[PDB]
Amino acid sequence: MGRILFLTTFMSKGNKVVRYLESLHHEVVICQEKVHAQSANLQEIDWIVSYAYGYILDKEIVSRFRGRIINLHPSLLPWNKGRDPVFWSVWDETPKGVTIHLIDEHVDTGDILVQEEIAFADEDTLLDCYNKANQAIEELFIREWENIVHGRIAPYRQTAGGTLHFKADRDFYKNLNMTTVRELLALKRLCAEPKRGEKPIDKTFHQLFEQQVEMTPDHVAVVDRGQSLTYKQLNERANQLAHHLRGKGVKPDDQVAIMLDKSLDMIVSILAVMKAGGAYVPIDPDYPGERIAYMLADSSAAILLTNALHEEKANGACDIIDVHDPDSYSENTNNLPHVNRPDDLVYVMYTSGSTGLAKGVMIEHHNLVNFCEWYRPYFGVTPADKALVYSSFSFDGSALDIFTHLLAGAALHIVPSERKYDLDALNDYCNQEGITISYLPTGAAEQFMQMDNQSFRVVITGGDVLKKIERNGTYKLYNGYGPTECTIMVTMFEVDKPYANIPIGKPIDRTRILILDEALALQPIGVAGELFIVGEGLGRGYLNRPELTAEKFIVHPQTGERMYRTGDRARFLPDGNIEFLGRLDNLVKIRGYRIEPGEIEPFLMNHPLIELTTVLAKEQADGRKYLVGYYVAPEEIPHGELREWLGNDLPDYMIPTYFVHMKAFPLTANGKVDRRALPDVQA
Repeated sequence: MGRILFLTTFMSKGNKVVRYLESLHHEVVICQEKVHAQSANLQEIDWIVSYAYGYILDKEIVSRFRGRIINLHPSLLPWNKGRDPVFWSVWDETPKGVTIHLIDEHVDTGDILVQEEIAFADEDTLLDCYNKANQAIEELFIREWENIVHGRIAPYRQTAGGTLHFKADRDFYKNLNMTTVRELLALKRLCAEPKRGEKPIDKTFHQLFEQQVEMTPDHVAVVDRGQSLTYKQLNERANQLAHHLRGKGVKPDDQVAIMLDKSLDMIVSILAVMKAGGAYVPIDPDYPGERIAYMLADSSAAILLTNALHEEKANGACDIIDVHDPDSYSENTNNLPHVNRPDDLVYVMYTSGSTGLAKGVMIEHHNLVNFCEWYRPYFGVTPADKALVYSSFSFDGSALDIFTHLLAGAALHIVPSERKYDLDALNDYCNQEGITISYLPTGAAEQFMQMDNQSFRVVITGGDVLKKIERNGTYKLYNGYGPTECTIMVTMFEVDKPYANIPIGKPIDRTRILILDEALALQPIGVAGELFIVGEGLGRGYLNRPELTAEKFIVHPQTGERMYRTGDRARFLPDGNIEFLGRLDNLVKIRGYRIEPGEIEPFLMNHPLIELTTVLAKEQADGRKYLVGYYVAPEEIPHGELREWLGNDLPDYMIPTYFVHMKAFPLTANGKVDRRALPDVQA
């Protein structure tokens, strides 16, 4: 009857459409590559049918077959024009359907011939939807085809609007072809940028602090031994010092080093630096002078705020201002004119430096403000609260102690490093003064659970792997996670019940967390990946290490968002909470499978009688490694039972081949388990 040209690049040559036309005595030419107007294949062509065609036809060809070029697009046009239509139908939650239409000069904008709605089940995979839409449009083509040939159908224009997507738009969602419609949308909720956005931050910390002083000026803000300062007193004195600092040339983003012990002068010093305009650089005086001289060198601090006692530890490195010299304080008690922006620096804190050299982490005001603004309502902090200034001067945990509670109008209690280690005398101090909320490093926290405490209402911990929950006190227990690079913490979890692996919770305000794979593509919920952080938590980066900064604070290839590569390994749970799964460079090759040893420790320890476990990886010198299971228990446990115990919750390739019983572990000075001090096993 007529010779038809079938254009497609994805579909098989033996699609139902191809055979139905052959059944009607039509010659079907198949062509899966771009074609030009010169090609003689055009001659003796009565109809051009395209179906999943991956090229465009020259405008010279569309003008010669006007009214004779037909295309099958498994979408309910104008929705989901372009590439990967079925997918974007599910992701963007558009109307579902399939359309047979005329081609035109643009992408799937031509007039419609026949249109039919389709439905996708919440349990269908995306592959299922792809195949059902193909199955539906094919059958629709067959039904109305004769109505196409004789052209009796009246073409109608597309509804206004619709969406469009391009070829590469799907690169980010590549790992989801086999995921479910329900599971997919769930991933969209947890990771997609919210359409409705929380207002950005337009305030510096000292702005908000100065507001709090006007509201509760005579409230005690900080207590050290018997001495105390009110919000007004603290504000006026910090103002006096801040004037002297700006007169000495302090300008925004300038660094000012502070070297003091926990005291009132420390709090005055911190606020004075902010108010002047700059960011403060805490230097614990009990550091090796080697580190002190390095922190002072890497930091551009021309000024040093410090004590007569600790003055010399600088070795005349920088200009010194004595917080005990009455001439370092100005006559002016008024707040200074604000010169800062929220993206100016507020503080610079240095990393451990155990692996590599110590990096100076730059944190901006808006980072700190966002956390303190999330902290106040989340934990219901009120002026009636009292918090410990416990963590060290130069750890972001101190930023929590001081700043969160100051903007809530609460009362800070200085902890002398003298009373810091004797947690028993510390508990006595807490119950006496009525301490209600505070952050304690893990272990320091786990120890405090042994003490009978009645004062606390909330204790917050994190930074290490929490493993003990039972506690004497009547207070809620919270566990959170986050690198210093992203301002204190970016997630929090309320420890309601015991867990083999205690989750790290859900993100805080203006923060999103993405579990991505090695290609930086999305992982379905429940699938482990690298934890990426997004939003207002991300600091500026490392000081004087720009290349290194751009390695960790990336511009995502597909998304374009700024994100922090944590190097950590985690996954989302069904209820939305996040679960930490160890570091990423701790991975090793085990029978052709990438595995994190230590991901097994929770399951072992979950067994009733086992109390402490650490699984390691040892090489046989044959380029092959094997897993060894170390566990403390009353007595030996048969290899057949443990292999079966883990088998319930773990694959077979993860189950360790060797198990080692020991009545105890060589705990290091820290109190944790020394991984290397354990015995080795050959095989």
